[PDB]
Amino acid sequence: LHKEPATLIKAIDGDTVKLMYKGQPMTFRLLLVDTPETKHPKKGVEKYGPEASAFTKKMVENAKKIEVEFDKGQRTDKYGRGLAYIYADGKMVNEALVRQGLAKVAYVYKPNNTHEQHLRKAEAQAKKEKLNIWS
Repeated sequence: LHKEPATLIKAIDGDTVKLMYKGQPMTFRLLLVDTPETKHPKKGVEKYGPEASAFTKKMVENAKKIEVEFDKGQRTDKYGRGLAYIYADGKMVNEALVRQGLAKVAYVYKPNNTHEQHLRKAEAQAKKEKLNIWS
């Protein structure tokens, strides 16, 4: 896998950011993580949703460089969203959220699981430290 550059357009929720990618606006869903959301009606705004949302937003808005990294599998979901690992100045946002107890590793669909291990190790640590979602 390789990282490609992108530009922030708007952060939309903990798990979704709109980016300019190869000159087109595109919504990206963050691969392998489930965050409490401020959207959807089966929850609406959930517990730690505003927090997970603020974290994603601050982390991409304050970055110098955003890069996206597609996995080996399909690169869009059924809603037209890009499926990817997103990096703010070198740090993977999906991992940051999980390490902070602000997301859980989602159900995994092979073969889009290259960083699964990496993320699961972060989640175990956030559980052990009892942060946020695990507190």
